[PDB]
Amino acid sequence: KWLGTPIEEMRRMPRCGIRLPLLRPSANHTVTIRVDLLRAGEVPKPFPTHYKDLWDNKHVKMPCSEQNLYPAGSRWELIQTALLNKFTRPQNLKDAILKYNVAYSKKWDFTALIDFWDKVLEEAEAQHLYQSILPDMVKIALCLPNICTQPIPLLAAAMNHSITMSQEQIASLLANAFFCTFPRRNEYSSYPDINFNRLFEGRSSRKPEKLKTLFCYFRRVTAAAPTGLVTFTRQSLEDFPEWERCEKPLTRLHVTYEGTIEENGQGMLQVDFANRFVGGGVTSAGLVQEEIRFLINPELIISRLFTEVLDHNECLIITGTEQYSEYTGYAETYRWSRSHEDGSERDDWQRRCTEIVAIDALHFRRYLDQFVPEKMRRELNKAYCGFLRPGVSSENLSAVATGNWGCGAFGGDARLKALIQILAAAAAERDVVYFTFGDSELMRDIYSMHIFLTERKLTVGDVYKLLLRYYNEECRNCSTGPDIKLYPFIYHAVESC
Ligand SMILES: Cn1c(=O)c2c(ncn2Cc2ccc(CC3C(=O)NC(=O)NC3=O)cc2)n(C)c1=O
Repeated sequence: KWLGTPIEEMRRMPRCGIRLPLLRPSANHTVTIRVDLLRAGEVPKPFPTHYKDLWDNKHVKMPCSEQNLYPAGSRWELIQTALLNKFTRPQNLKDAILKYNVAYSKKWDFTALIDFWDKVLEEAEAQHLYQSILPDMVKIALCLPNICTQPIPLLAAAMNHSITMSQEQIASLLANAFFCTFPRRNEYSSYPDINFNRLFEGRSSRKPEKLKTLFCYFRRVTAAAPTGLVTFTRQSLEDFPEWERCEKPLTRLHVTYEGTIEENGQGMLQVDFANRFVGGGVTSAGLVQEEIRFLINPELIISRLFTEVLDHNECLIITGTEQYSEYTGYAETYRWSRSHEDGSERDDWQRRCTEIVAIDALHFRRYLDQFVPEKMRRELNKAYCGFLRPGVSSENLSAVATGNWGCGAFGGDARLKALIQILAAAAAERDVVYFTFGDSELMRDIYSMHIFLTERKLTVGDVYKLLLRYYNEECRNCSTGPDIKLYPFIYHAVESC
């Protein structure tokens, strides 16, 4: 069921972790809670004590700002009046949300919300939804100015910057996104959507499963406030390796066709197969790896409030999100299963020991395009950025938990992408744990190539130069896919030398 290094020999957080420094705000680290009062098992206290507002192009525009206006009245006062009404039928909730979104009263479809409430839920489940969950969501949404008291900077392009906030603050913000209260988000063309209006549209059979997953989270965090923190870090590198000259050896590999990144990769650097707009279609139509992870760990979704579209040299690293739901299936078969009791330990900043990196692979309209050297180097550098932790010893780096990044809809070749990730992890001095989700032949193929290359002592540079040879000798002048596939080429090239 698995091959390579036993997964028990791979490094995992928290045990491999370095001692964290004292949490403190700085020019490159926004911290929205009182660090002097951070205590295990206690709800973090916001800093500052009273709400402070910034309404500009460098920060989130909060719905509770005095500058949030509507024809001139306070839009926040209007939001409060709209949402503080009894809901008893789904049209009530549609009408409430549109009271402060009048310009979208014809554009925004709520069919999936109406159908979930009227045509999917049983009567008692609907009753719990509108008598308990929705009012509790309103109340934490309207509590926003007492909870998120500090302006949140945008993580804009080329910024190296972290935001550390409480799970409770994220809950209040996500409740606002659900009720579609974020102004000017319906100057943000380079940011993902944040308001949930596209979750309410259409008749996809997966919308009830998305809604069940999110309401599971909203029921949990409004019933009992979570006590931990989450860190969002935008990382962009200015210097990338000279891959052809890299003399580093390959690291260890565990590869398996069973298990999942989230369950079996606990304490490891977990890859999110991201869209450059992070989260992809989580609050619209998509439901593959990235969207599933954003639904079962919804605190990931708030990255869309403040994370600008990723450039080629950038990633987003999120530490501390909690798993609230279990699921079955994938894509068209995804179903919400039950609530999840996250058993991850917390670090000395009270963050769950769960580290997720969003890295976006390229979309290849034509299969052979991905073997062009600039396109291979692009993917190597993206993965490297996602894996590198500058100034951390290899002993304190967990293994990378990943799989067929960019394959499927984006057209990536699984065997090439496996090799690219292996090279990037080697250069970042991390081991690899690779999940092939049922593809046992791919498991065997990746293991066999990895052991071949390691037993022959080939460096990262040795391998990269073979990839260039493959392009130049089998791809560049190809007429049709090439006659010879990548791994057969590599075997023949190395063995004949
Ligand atoms: C990353 N990862 C997986 O690869 C995975 C998985 N469970 C099964 N698989 C394998 C797999 C791969 C491709 C498709 C096709 C496809 C579709 O049929 N319909 C769409 O809409 N999109 C699509 O890509 C389905 C299934 N889990 C939990 C996971 O995390």
